[PDB]
Amino acid sequence: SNATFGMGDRVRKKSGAAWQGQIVGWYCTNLTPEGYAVESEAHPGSVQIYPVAALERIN
Amino acid sequence: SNATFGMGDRVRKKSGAAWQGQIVGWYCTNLTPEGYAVESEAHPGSVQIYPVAALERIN
Amino acid sequence: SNATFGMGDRVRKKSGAAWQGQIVGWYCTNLTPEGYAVESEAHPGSVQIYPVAALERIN
Amino acid sequence: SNATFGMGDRVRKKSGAAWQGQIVGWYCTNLTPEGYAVESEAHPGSVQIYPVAALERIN
Repeated sequence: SNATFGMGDRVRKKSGAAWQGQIVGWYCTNLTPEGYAVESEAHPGSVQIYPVAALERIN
Repeated sequence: SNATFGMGDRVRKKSGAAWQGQIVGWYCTNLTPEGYAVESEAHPGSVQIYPVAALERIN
Repeated sequence: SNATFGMGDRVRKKSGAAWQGQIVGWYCTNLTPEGYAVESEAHPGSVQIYPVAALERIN
Repeated sequence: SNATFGMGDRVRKKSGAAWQGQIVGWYCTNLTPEGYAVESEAHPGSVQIYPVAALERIN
């Protein structure tokens, strides 16, 4: 839809705790109306979820 | 698609650590080809992710 | 030590995503020099970790 | 005590989702009577918690 990222985009956390890897899903709550699941590129199979504002796309 | 759950289904963990609330998203990795994000009904705003085999739908 | 909480204290998240239950552990990193593990009182066996500034003790 | 790992040990997940880095804390619940917090060596500041049986020490 108006989604910021798509499946397979490479993203990282902008600040604080680090995370980097591919978009592998999405979620939506009232607190986080646009959220993404990101599989680490360093730790295959490990997925963490974050609000869109915490993430930025990289090449 | 062939998805087991849809947005808004009420689910719980079958076993081990407990979790219960609404489906709020999805994710797919090689290790977890069908996964869901679940917002707790007890702890609004807190979301955890699980493979489909760990979850069951409730009324 | 100078720890803010002890094992068994009942705590909750102050803001944002909710969580409530007993202190069940601790952790320390450069980003989070004083952190706690909290077992949900609603979802037995489910544990989440947070920095001390995110938590407050309740009766 | 009878703890398997100490602060600063380098550990990894044995199987499934990967994780690797230093022990930075501990937790204890009925479901997980001996658990550890592990800071990723790849993603500084990101910590995940696991039961002792899921982890093994490495050099």
